[PDB]
Amino acid sequence: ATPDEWRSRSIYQVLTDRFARGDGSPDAPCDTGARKYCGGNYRGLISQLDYIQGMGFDSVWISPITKQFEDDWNGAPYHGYWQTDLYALNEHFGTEEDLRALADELHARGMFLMVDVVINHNGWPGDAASIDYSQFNPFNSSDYYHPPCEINYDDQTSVEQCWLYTGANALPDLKTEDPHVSQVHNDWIADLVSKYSIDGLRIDTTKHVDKPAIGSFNDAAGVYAVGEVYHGDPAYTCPYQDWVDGVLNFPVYYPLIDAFKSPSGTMWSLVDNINKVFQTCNDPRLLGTFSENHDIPRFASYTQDLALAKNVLAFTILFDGIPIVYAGQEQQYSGDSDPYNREALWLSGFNTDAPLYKHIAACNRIRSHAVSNDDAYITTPTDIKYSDDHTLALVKGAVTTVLTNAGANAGETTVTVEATGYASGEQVTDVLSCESIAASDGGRLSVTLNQGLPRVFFPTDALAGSGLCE
Ligand SMILES: *[C@@H]1O[C@H](CO)[C@@H](O)[C@H](O)[C@H]1NC(C)=O
Ligand SMILES: OC[C@H]1O[C@H](O)[C@H](O)[C@@H](O)[C@@H]1O
Ligand SMILES: [Ca+2]
Repeated sequence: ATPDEWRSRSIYQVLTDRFARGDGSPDAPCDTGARKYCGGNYRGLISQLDYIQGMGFDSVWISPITKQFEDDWNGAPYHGYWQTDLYALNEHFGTEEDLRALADELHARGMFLMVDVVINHNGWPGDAASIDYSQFNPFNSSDYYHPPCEINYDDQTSVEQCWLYTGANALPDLKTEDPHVSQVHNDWIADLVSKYSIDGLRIDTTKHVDKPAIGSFNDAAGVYAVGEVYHGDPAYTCPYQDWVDGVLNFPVYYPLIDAFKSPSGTMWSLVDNINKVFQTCNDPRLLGTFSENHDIPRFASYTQDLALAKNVLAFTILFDGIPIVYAGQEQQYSGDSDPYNREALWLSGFNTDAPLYKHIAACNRIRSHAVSNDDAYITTPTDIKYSDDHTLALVKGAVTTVLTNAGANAGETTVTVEATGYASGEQVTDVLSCESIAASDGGRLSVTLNQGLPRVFFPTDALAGSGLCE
């Protein structure tokens, strides 16, 4: 699927091993500290797609699928980022039949499959010096790899040419810029995308790969790719969108978490980074918006406050870009680091009564109803119509999203949002509370916030067929 087809999508990210098991158990243990395979698989994922669709997600980004190393003495490669063979599958997740059945079933539901891919490196269960290169496939010689060194983070060519790690487990760094390696990577992905009907990619460790290699890889794939560019500065991350269709929105992530992790936070750095991303990135609406992933602390590890989590999720889903929710976020999983942030989802019992499950469902539903209602909604830029220390109002076509970090104990506050684009007198509904008000002079909206809850407005007349608020 093209970048254009990906615009209205929203993504539920899973660690395959940690989402759902084929045998349907919601009680197989997953001691996150053990770093073993817990047993999640493709047939498990297929079995719980109603859970995923129930939240309004229409795409799934799964762990890398390639064969890993076998020796688990220093941890099992349950996360898929330690590959040895591009041409074979990790059979812990399933056979090619299982994976083909995943793609088929996603597609029967009108969903998209996004695959995580690593071209930066293979994995080895031992240090750099111990690596037997002949064991890798297809890059079965030291000739295809940069010499081992640790990265000097003040040097971009070191970021690209040194290794992510040289101790056990080592991450031998491929010569992605070598013509033969690039050729093989490109033929590989062109083939893999056809073979398994992949709709999009998520490219691991994109900043550690030279940009031209990224470009020809994305071209060869022939589908939308979002690059994981792990950097908070729009001046660094945004120029990557000249080479990949999208990047994950790390520049917005950092001030977002700073804003909403505590009522002590302020909106100003979020506003500033949003502006900067809009000034720097070719297309902010092809970026992946997230507030969690497997590398960073869970949101609920910063704060237990439900209203704060509702505000970050509202932003995550309703802001410009393609929303991404990390499996567990909706159950308020709280692991503060790797491996604790890879909790098994099945252990929550796939609880559709969780408040953040229902919250995500409503946010996704109004976003998708907005896409349905107006062809131009998805490509219309979000404007910041109001900001102060503790409040942000985002207007994207006819959707007005009003957020606050005042938290659950806030009491009551009133904010007046000027120039929303609603007509004076136009009745709008906050689809989260099903409470209804009207716009006033010049599109002015008088918004009262209570107990730190976000509000999401949509014109009341246009709400029919939504499933929202009767
Ligand atoms: C890698 O594979 C090729 C093709 O079989 C073979 O000729 C070559 O000897 C291998 N290289 C090493 C270092 O084993
Ligand atoms: O897992 C942590 C890693 O996330 C990524 O894949 C980043 O690109 C890399 O810089 C970082 O080490
Ligand atoms: Ca590299």
